[PDB]
Amino acid sequence: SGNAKIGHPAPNFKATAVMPDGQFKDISLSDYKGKYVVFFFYPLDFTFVSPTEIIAFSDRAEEFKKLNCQVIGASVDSHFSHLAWVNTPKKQGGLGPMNIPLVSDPKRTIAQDYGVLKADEGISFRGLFIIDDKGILRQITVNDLPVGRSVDETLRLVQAFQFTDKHGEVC
Amino acid sequence: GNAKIGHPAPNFKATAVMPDGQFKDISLSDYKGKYVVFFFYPLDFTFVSPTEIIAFSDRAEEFKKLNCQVIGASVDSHFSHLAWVNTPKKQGGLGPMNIPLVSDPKRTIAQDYGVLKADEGISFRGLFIIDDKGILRQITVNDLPVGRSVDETLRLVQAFQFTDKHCPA
Ligand SMILES: *C1=C2C(=CC(=O)C(O)=C2C)[C@]2(C)CC[C@@]3(C)[C@@H]4C[C@](C)(NC(=O)N[C@@H](CC)C(=O)O)CC[C@]4(C)CC[C@]3(C)C2=C1
Repeated sequence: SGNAKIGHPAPNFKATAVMPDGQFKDISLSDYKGKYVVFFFYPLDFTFVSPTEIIAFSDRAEEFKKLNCQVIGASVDSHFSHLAWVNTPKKQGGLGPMNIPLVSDPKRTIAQDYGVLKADEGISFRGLFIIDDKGILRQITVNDLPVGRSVDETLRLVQAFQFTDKHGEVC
Repeated sequence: GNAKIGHPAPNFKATAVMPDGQFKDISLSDYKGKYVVFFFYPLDFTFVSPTEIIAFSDRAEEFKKLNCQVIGASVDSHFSHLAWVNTPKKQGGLGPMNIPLVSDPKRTIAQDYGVLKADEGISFRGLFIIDDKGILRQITVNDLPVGRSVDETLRLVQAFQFTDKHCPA
């Protein structure tokens, strides 16, 4: 199930995020019209594989910015939980300061809209979605919980979609 | 469709063109006990798909080392698949294959895996990693213009196998 379909508008959302400046902020996917978006879910805060993924995307956010691409992470934890994790230094097992926003999905409706809810557990799988600058979903990636994602592979995909966007442009 | 992470991957029985060039009816369940990479491509005689098919075929031994069977699939007929296999690579053909290519002419396999492009009766570039028990572990779906990476697929297969395992010495 879910409503994430290739070639269709990616499901919009409006949710509280912890922004890179460390403050909250209600943001919507539609805020990022005109930019590509990498939108990725992770199961929950304060775990072992997820911080390595989050820090990798945050550390390399400049490479996405050079592609006019916004990276957004998300999980079902509360926005206070996200902020606590950001405020915990990397040296102590936290995220430390972030270059990307982290969305809170406490009612699980965004995870359900993207088809990545592990219903038996109330957490999301490791879903990653590439959305173009028109808001159209271009790529779906979902990993079972034990195996993380690759920033290199994500950049390869974003670059490839932008390259092919140039043949016979819809106008 | 019915492809859900953590659930049995949808079975199928379909005619494939096999590496030896002959047609055989195969099923996903034929490969229980091994990991499976099952990937869809839109149509034969296209220009992005042959790069992927040839790469998976060329590197099939790297999947064999991981006890992993690679299977490709498209809605085109198995006769079309073999015609492309038999076309010289010099003329844009696939050349001899190390992997089977499944034919999905009824579109039911693509629908079961949730990768049918409904307005155009062909599959998106869906790729599915299925473990040795038949459970779906990974979903990858690309829009038509953008191909997949064998390196990334190998990384994922190996990582699922490692985490499946973890002597307490
Ligand atoms: C190409 C197309 C457009 C829509 C469409 O359906 C189609 O098939 C093609 C090939 C758009 C996206 C529509 C908006 C355009 C034309 C935009 C707008 C404007 C004001 N021109 C028009 O709206 N033309 C309409 C109405 C007179 C028409 O009937 O042709 C100025 C041109 C401009 C800015 C640029 C192109 C496009 C974005 C466009 C192109």
